[PDB]
Amino acid sequence: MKFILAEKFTFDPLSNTLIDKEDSEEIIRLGSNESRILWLLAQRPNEVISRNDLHDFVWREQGFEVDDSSLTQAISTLRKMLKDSTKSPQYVKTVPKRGYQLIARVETVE
DNA sequence: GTTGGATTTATATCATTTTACTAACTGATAGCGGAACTTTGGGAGTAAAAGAGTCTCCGCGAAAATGGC
Repeated sequence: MKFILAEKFTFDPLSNTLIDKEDSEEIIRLGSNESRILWLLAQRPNEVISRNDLHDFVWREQGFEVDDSSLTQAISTLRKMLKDSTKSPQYVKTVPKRGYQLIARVETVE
């Protein structure tokens, strides 16, 4: 289960690797939390997801107990690693009081 | 012993909801003023001659302060 995002990135959650079409050799390392965040965004391409849903699905599976702002820190790190401008979002959008959005094109190879 | 990622605090910027202050419409209602009309209010007048008041009541006594001589 590997994804293509916005016709530019290749995302591997089983290996938590991010690959660029511009930089195929360069594979960037994303933490578990960011990988699970993007994985749920891909599992629901462009339908609005809820902050409780993300905190649950990410940290209820591993039994971790963290505060709500940890989700905000995870999204901030994902934004800095995706080189996505928060002012003009192209990959991840913040829908206030509803959660987040994956506006980029998502394709499922296999 | 350690150290670095992450899992929280720290500070700032952005978005959403509400407040503060506009205007326009709607609908009425009261108040004031004028014109007309009906009612009220004051005044003048009456040409046989007619030419002196009541007024019932009037079942009180003892003492003192007043004129009048």
